[PDB]
Amino acid sequence: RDWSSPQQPFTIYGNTHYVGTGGISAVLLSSPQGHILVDGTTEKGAQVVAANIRAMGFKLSDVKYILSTHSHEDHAGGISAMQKLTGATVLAGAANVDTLRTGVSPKSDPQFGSLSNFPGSAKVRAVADGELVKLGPLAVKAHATPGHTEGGITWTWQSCEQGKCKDVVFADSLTAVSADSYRFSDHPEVVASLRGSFEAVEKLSCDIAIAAHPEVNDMWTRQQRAAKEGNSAYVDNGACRAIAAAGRKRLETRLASEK
Ligand SMILES: C[C@@H](O)[C@@H](C(=O)O)[C@H]1C[C@H](SCCNC=N)C(C(=O)O)=N1
Ligand code: NA
Ligand code: NA
Ligand code: NA
Ligand code: NA
Ligand code: NA
Ligand code: NA
Ligand code: NA
Ligand code: NA
Ligand code: NA
Ligand code: NA
Ligand code: NA
Ligand code: NA
Ligand code: NA
Ligand code: NA
Ligand code: NA
Ligand SMILES: [Zn+2]
Ligand SMILES: [Zn+2]
Repeated sequence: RDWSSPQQPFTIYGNTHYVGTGGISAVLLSSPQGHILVDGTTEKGAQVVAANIRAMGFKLSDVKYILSTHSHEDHAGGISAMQKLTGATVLAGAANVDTLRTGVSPKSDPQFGSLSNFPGSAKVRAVADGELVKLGPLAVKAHATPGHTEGGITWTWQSCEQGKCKDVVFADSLTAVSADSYRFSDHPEVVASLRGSFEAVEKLSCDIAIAAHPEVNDMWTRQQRAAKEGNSAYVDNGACRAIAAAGRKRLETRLASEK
């Protein structure tokens, strides 16, 4: 389950399909009027994601938007390639637009000094907190969830099967990780941003959570459960609370370690 590994795609609920790699989530939200892709995975992973979209019966040329959680190689490295293959517009939080364009994270990033660059994308545009992305019948909401990066966005929508609907959340990373030379205790904006983000995420309507790193909400255990239980195995309306709690615990452990 490396970041760039093949992974047979699968439908999670309704028109929400997992098209990511073995290690990094990417989601296609489909419609007859075109599709939205969330994240690109790695540069090498773009070829996996593209093949997976086609394996689900969809055309790349019908992907109209690519939504970015945040601008690190593991989630965004494949966006540039996907953008070329699709012609889509890339949407991101304001403070991550320049990073997506260039593929270089800035000095404000806690991991600056330790990150690998990734390919810059074309057609990158900003969205604001609370903003709706509409495409035909699709409606995806942006929630600012800064901390891991300044422009991190968590994306939400509803998917339905014969009128039975669920609230789906593609949860951005909420993790306090850094270069060796970085002290969170010296950077109050980052700490405040992380804390605000745990609070936002634990309040979301959240039947089905798909974490950027899929194991964060036990995707693979859930998929194994689903073989017998069906797609209810993906449903757990405490998942966003649990992702937020794990974020909080990581930060609190880190601040304690810094004293
Ligand atoms: C560039 C880094 O951000 C990347 C790396 O290993 O290089 C990893 C580290 C953390 S934590 C990874 C697993 N998730 C834990 N909650 C992470 C993320 O939370 O998105 N990505
Ligand atoms: Na694959
Ligand atoms: Na591009
Ligand atoms: Na476009
Ligand atoms: Na973003
Ligand atoms: Na950034
Ligand atoms: Na960044
Ligand atoms: Na651009
Ligand atoms: Na971080
Ligand atoms: Na994470
Ligand atoms: Na520091
Ligand atoms: Na520093
Ligand atoms: Na798992
Ligand atoms: Na079921
Ligand atoms: Na269930
Ligand atoms: Na369940
Ligand atoms: Zn990251
Ligand atoms: Zn990551």
